[PDB]
Amino acid sequence: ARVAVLISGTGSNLQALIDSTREPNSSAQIDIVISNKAAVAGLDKAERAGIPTRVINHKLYKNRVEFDSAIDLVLEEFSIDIVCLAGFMRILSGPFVQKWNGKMLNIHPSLLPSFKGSNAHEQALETGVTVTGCTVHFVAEDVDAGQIILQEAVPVKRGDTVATLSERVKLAEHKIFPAALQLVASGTVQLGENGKICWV
Ligand SMILES: Nc1nc(=O)c2c(CCc3ccc(C(=O)N[C@@H](/C=C/C(=O)O)C(=O)O)cc3)c[nH]c2[nH]1
Ligand SMILES: NCC(=O)N[C@@H]1O[C@H](COP(=O)([O-])[O-])[C@@H](O)[C@H]1O
Repeated sequence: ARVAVLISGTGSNLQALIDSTREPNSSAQIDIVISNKAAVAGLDKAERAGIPTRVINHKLYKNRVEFDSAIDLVLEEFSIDIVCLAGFMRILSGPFVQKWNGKMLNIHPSLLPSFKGSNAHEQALETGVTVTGCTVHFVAEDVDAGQIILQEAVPVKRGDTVATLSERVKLAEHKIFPAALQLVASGTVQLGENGKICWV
């Protein structure tokens, strides 16, 4: 399966994805990395790995749909089958999400449906849960509401901050996101026509 990874920031999840695709038994290959921002740390990881990079600055396009089309064009250029959102902070338009429905994955630093949004760790600490985690899910039009593929629970220790908690959760992210990508790219896991998750 041909995979595109969309980034906006650091990209440690990108690196974990890259490493798992170098495995001989991997069903996925990362053929292109796309960042909506220029000169972010993810582009260098992709260039160090030997993966083509393209920058599509959304602050240089008419609106959402137009900018999504510029991404879609690059995905078609590299014949992409699967899209991975690795810290990609742009809400994707209706038609884009619908075209790549059941073919686009995202990592979220909480045990969904708990703590949807931009600051899951902050929410988790404010609420006072002792167990949080991370979720890999198919991207639906509604934010963080797509079908769940994999989840891993991560303990919250007393005195935790966003710095320490995210550090611990990211260790789980680096596990389940490559694992989920493999499940999808191998055809083991797919989006069911009923809407739900289908195994084989
Ligand atoms: N349809 C759809 N569903 C999704 O789940 C999804 C995702 C997954 C995670 C996500 C969800 C919302 C925002 C988000 O709202 N970001 C806002 C602010 C970011 C910033 O200021 O940097 C934004 O829309 O720009 C950023 C990231 C990315 N794009 C998506 N598209
Ligand atoms: N879009 C939802 C969201 O909050 N994404 C979060 O951004 C980080 C990117 O890490 P990385 O840049 O080191 O891969 C990840 O930890 C992920 O949970």
